[PDB]
Amino acid sequence: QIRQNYSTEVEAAVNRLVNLYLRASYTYLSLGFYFDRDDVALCGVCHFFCELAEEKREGAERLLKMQNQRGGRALFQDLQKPSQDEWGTTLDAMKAAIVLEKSLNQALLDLHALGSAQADPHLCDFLESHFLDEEVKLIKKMGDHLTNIQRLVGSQAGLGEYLFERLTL
Amino acid sequence: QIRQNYSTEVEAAVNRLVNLYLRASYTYLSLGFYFDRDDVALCGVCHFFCELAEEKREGAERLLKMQNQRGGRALFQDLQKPSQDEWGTTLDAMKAAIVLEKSLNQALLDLHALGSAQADPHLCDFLESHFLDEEVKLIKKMGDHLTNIQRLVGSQAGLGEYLFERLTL
Amino acid sequence: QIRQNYSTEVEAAVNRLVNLYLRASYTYLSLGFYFDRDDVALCGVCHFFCELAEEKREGAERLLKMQNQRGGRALFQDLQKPSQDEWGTTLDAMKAAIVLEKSLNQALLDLHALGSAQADPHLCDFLESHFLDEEVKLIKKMGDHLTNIQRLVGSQAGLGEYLFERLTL
Amino acid sequence: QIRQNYSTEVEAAVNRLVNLYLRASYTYLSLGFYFDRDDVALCGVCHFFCELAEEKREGAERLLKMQNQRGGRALFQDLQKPSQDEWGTTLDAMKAAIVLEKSLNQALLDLHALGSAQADPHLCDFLESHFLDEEVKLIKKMGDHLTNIQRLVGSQAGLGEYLFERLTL
Ligand SMILES: [Au+]
Ligand SMILES: [Au+]
Ligand SMILES: [Au+]
Ligand SMILES: [Au+]
Ligand SMILES: [Au+]
Ligand SMILES: [Au+]
Ligand SMILES: [Au+]
Ligand SMILES: [Au+]
Ligand SMILES: [Au+]
Ligand SMILES: [Au+]
Ligand SMILES: [Au+]
Ligand SMILES: [Au+]
Ligand SMILES: [Au+]
Ligand SMILES: [Au+]
Ligand SMILES: [Au+]
Ligand SMILES: [Au+]
Ligand SMILES: [Au+]
Ligand SMILES: [Au+]
Ligand SMILES: [Au+]
Ligand SMILES: [Au+]
Ligand SMILES: [Au+]
Ligand SMILES: [Au+]
Ligand SMILES: [Au+]
Ligand SMILES: [Au+]
Ligand SMILES: [Au+]
Ligand SMILES: [Au+]
Ligand SMILES: [Au+]
Ligand SMILES: [Au+]
Ligand SMILES: [Au+]
Ligand SMILES: [Au+]
Ligand SMILES: [Au+]
Ligand SMILES: [Au+]
Ligand SMILES: [Au+]
Ligand SMILES: [Au+]
Ligand SMILES: [Au+]
Ligand SMILES: [Au+]
Ligand SMILES: [Au+]
Ligand SMILES: [Au+]
Ligand SMILES: [Au+]
Ligand SMILES: [Au+]
Repeated sequence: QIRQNYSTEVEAAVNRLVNLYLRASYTYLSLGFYFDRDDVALCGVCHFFCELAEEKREGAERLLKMQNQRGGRALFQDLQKPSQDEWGTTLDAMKAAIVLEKSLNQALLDLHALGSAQADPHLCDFLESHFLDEEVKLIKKMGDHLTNIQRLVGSQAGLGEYLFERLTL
Repeated sequence: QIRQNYSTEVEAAVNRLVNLYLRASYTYLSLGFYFDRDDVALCGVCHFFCELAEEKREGAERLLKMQNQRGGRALFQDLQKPSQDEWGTTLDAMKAAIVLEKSLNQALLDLHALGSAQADPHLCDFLESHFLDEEVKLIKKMGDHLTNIQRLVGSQAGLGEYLFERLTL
Repeated sequence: QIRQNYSTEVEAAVNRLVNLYLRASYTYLSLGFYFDRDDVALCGVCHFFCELAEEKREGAERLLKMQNQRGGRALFQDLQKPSQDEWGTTLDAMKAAIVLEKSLNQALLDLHALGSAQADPHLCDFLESHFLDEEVKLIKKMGDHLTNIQRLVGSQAGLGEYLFERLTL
Repeated sequence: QIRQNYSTEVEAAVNRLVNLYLRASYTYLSLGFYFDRDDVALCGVCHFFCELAEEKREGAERLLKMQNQRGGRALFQDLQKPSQDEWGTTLDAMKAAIVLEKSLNQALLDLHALGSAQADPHLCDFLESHFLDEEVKLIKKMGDHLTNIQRLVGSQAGLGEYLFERLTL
């Protein structure tokens, strides 16, 4: 028995956070392939979301690895399908991405608060080292992208959307 | 005692010019971080101003080194905070930069005139070699940037501001 | 809007800590050039303080970068001139440096305490990763230097001050 | 006839400055060999003065080359023997060196003033580029050395003189 100072509440919440990361991954997969549609055709947007799908999956895998290291038991649930089948414009897609990220970030912070109430400093090191800083960086990048996309809407929206994909993504 | 042909008036004016260079450096620091804001998000503008902050600091350090070489005494004053907290558009920011540069250039020229009236040819060599030519080059570059920014304003200002940052900076 | 779990109190305190780092940087600049005076002439002491000026500036820049990442707004104040124009002996200068460092360290710890009361684990990761350990290391080094400088004072102070600069710095 | 805008007064003064540089060179030669005496035996001091002898000779040669370039006629006088046969301590020797340098520097400045009164901008470029900055640097270095030598005198003069030669020169 390896398990030590690892509460059942943390264990459960780690499994939920794994589910949220895989759901996010799945969302990004759907975002990526939407932008690869012949009638959408924004290669850079596709590559941005595909890369995020992978990062989110890796996140989940690190949580699972940590679950096992602490002697908790990974439990998997259904992955709920993404919230939309079609994601609109690059602007709409980037808004939906940042609301998704803010929800993951909130779940990370709820998990940190739970680890403080439970006195679980390994969990706290774990989240700090691999999640908190990265999520903040990602959200700042998405904010930056959103400000440039918005700046490019104005009167010529198609033009702005093309330029952004070519010169930023 | 090393001091030779170095007037108290030059000495004072060198300390003031050091203060002006560090103030300029501090202005550029504030300009750079304004453009790094998530709601401004113009990476190239940030990098242009950050680089200038550093060049201005180096300027100040060279003046200090020269002060010591002539046997004057460096005296430091408060660095006054930059003239604005938010710098508006890239156009506004580049105008404010060039007025700042013109003020440094005028201070350089007042110092040269003072060195001529005092018969201080080392000071004159010093300013010529490291300051006068560089300030002229920088101001010409900023003028060029300002003309391209203005050319890009027209009807689609957001578009122009994005393009300038991507294709020039 | 990227800002999430980032209090106005943390935001303010980050801006103040930036000011303290830049002030420290400016102090070290003045310490460095004092030791470069022809009538002081302690090259190693100059290089030690110059390097510190740079580290302190970098500190400030990292805080600013973090401010932007969390969606706070950087606000700059006057940089107050250093507490002295002439810094006495290497011993006096190293004492003044360590009191300065202890004040920065205290400000770092007040900021950590504020981040705990506000439940801001990103801020806590941030300070731990880049500031707390480094400040402790620096202070230990300065303590070591101070003990060797003091050991060298005794009867022949000029000799001790020369040796320290040649064989340690 | 190449000569253009080159006064007879500048020409004469260039020949005198050549004589001063060669005299200085000769002084340094004598300083160097004094420190190589078996009863003085300060290798680093010898190497410092030997190097200066060479720099001063090079100075003279550059002046001669410039004399010819402007179509003036080099005229050589006796080189007066150095002011002393024995140079005392490293402290005494470094004082005598800096008075010598200050005299060369004054002659450089008198020549610049003469070139301004004569409207001879080539002469002014010439002195600025190769002489003024270098003489200031050298004098600052000698001042630094003098401050460290003085710091090392105190009670144990022999010790201080040995250490300076080993750890600085
Ligand atoms: Au894709
Ligand atoms: Au793709
Ligand atoms: Au993909
Ligand atoms: Au935590
Ligand atoms: Au904890
Ligand atoms: Au914690
Ligand atoms: Au913790
Ligand atoms: Au984004
Ligand atoms: Au995006
Ligand atoms: Au990107
Ligand atoms: Au920047
Ligand atoms: Au930047
Ligand atoms: Au920067
Ligand atoms: Au001048
Ligand atoms: Au002049
Ligand atoms: Au001049
Ligand atoms: Au001149
Ligand atoms: Au510019
Ligand atoms: Au510009
Ligand atoms: Au540029
Ligand atoms: Au320094
Ligand atoms: Au230095
Ligand atoms: Au420095
Ligand atoms: Au904390
Ligand atoms: Au905390
Ligand atoms: Au904490
Ligand atoms: Au913590
Ligand atoms: Au220290
Ligand atoms: Au020290
Ligand atoms: Au050290
Ligand atoms: Au020699
Ligand atoms: Au020698
Ligand atoms: Au020799
Ligand atoms: Au001249
Ligand atoms: Au002239
Ligand atoms: Au001149
Ligand atoms: Au001139
Ligand atoms: Au010397
Ligand atoms: Au010397
Ligand atoms: Au030397």
